[PDB]
Amino acid sequence: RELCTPLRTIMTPGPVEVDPRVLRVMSTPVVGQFDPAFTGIMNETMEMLRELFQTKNRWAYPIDGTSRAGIEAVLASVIEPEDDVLIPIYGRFGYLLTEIAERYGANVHMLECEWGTVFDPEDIIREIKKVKPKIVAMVHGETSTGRIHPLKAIGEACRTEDALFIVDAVATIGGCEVKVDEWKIDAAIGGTQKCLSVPSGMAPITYNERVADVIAARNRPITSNYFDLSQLEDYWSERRLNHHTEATTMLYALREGVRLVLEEGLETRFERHRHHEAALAAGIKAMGLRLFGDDSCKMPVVTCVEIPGGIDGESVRDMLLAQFGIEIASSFGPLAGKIWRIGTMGYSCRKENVLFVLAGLEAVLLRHNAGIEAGKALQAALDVYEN
Amino acid sequence: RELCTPLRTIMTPGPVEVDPRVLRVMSTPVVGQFDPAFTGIMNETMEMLRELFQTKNRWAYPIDGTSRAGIEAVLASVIEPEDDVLIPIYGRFGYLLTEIAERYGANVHMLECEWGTVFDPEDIIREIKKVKPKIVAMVHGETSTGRIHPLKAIGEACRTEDALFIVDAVATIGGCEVKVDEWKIDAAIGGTQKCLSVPSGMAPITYNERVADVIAARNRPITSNYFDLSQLEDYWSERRLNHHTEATTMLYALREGVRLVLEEGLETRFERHRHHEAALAAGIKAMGLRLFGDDSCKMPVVTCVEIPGGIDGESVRDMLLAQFGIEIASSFGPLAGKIWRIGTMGYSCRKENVLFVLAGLEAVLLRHNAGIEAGKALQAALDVYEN
Ligand SMILES: *Cc1c(COP(=O)(O)O)cnc(C)c1O
Ligand SMILES: *Cc1c(COP(=O)(O)O)cnc(C)c1O
Repeated sequence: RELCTPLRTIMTPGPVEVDPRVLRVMSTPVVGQFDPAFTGIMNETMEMLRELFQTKNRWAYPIDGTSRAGIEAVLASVIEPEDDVLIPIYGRFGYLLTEIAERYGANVHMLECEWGTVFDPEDIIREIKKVKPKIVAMVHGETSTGRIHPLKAIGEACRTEDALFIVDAVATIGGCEVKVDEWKIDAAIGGTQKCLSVPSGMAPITYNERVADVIAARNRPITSNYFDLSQLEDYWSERRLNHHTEATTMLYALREGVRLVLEEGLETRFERHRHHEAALAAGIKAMGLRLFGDDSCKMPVVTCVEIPGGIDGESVRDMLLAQFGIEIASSFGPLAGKIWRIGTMGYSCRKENVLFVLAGLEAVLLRHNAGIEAGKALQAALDVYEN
Repeated sequence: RELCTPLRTIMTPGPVEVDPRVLRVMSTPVVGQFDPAFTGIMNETMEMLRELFQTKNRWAYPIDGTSRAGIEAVLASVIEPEDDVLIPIYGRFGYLLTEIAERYGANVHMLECEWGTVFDPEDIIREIKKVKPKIVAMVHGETSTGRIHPLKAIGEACRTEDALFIVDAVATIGGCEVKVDEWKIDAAIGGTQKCLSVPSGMAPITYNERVADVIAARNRPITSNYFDLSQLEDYWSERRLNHHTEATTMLYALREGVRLVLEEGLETRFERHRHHEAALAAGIKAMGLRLFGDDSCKMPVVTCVEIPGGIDGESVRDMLLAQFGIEIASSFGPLAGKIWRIGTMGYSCRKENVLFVLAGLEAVLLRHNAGIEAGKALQAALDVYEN
């Protein structure tokens, strides 16, 4: 009755596999929040998060919940009843931002486009100019539709218009370029279990003086005590204000998981994600499958494969897991039954996984009488791995 | 540049040392939230939490957050602006409950007594009858003061007056008796890094149909999306609502930590916490030191030792740490400089740690001069272990 779990090959958009070097560190005996060993770990983790987010911000630190708690914590700390919040939505995660904003009493201005595509930044900028929102909140990369949004012009427009540009980089941080200072992002929130390959359940964040200034003004309480950044900043600085018992093991794992990213090198790691995305694409293509969505804003780290006429996609996903231990994602909501989503993130983004997922998917589709030519998919991925 | 950390002897009231069986399991490769392997771990964890809390409640499951995010999610889900909430406060964590409740728009009625004592339940029950609150929120064991509060008479009055009795059992669960059905507790929240000896960063909760019907009536939604128990209940049952990525590794750890408590036996485990408490106590006494606080309501898992006049309590704590790797807690706020708090919780509650903490504290107190005698401390703890 000790735990017994299968070894999966995980090719969803998250949570993804964790590097063995992060796994092994989690068996390390704990130290307390106020132990000098712990404060040294905290401090180094903040420095690594500044390089990771490509920022000089004084404020780069983790919060103890999932990705969404991190997003909630930022938005809660900068929204007051009736502030205008502009939110451009092109996928499922844009609606989470609106749910959060509205819950904290914001007047929410939304824009929407066709799932599968992205906005012209110009349409967002014009709306910024028109409404003069306090906050523009946006998803960098929507795993629901597989698109990644250009953010630089939008950031520069928030800064000229004196808006705070708040970004959910949960699915992109550690996998796709995210440049907080260059794109004039005012606060960014990441997550651990996607491209960083750290166990789910912590949310690294960063924000600049413009965001901190607004937080310091809070005059009326931030509604969530646990998500109060004015007390979280006292935690993550010399005061060591006893706000909550930071998560010991999870901090050890984040520390290691970010060290590994920086060892790889950011640009090298980005280019490495694109390389495996290319091998996957060529296999899927040779297999006779089509990709969903606008190919010019394709998120590098998620691939959206169209489910063919007359095949049950749930049945394919379930056989893949039950027979091969291979996990990919369906869609629930507007794209339900239209696509599978194959993630290539973090430790899961490697040659052995890309090859196993194509072999797996080919075998399961031939079993469901998909019209494929057997053997083409793997040859096309191996061609990219050799070349 | 890999993590390197000292091995501490942790004798604070949290976070404490983790059983090695829980540690080794955190190196297991992750599976996803929607993988049957993970739903199987979910379901067994919920059964075990029913036993841990001594309840039949359908609702017993962790939320991803420190203990006080657990507390916040329960209070958020049950409080609408202007609800009356009675909070009897006898230590520091009583004020966190009032903070959270006020922030959610409650009209808070507080009672406050002297730190180091508890209420006569008849005074509380009289305020219940008078205020007729929707909710009574209370701490079971205040580690800040070392007092544990009787709960049964209070829960019985809450049930007859049709108030919800919501209990912070964070410091007591798995260490001291908690009987949620018997004491007519409507909602209880635990934490992991205390008597459970699970890495901090999750909060096991339980609640009954009285609590669940108020959550279902939510008309005005709960302000926190992440702490929305109404969505968290669809997460932790048949429909598998995608509310958040459960924290994979922290769930492994909770599962194993609760399994170990249940293998020990709740009553055996509570008696084992008493045994070590008694040995620590005879050691502290024979050392010529005094305990703070009302002996009739002493929390079994914390022991508050009076700092003798002319001894810098911080200097003593720092030296124990720096030389012996032994960690004890100071107090901040009203008890600052009056007491050290020595925790005997979970895996830290063991004869080796009890012996080492007395040996270390004896040598340090002698170094600070130190009107104590000898090997009296150890012989007296050894006498109790021998009997
Ligand atoms: C220590 C403690 C807490 C703290 O919980 P965190 O995991 O630090 O959020 C809350 N309530 C009580 C009684 C405590 O002793
Ligand atoms: C997965 C995801 C989130 C939130 O993730 P959780 O860790 O499950 O709370 C937010 N934004 C994007 C784009 C995501 O993919």
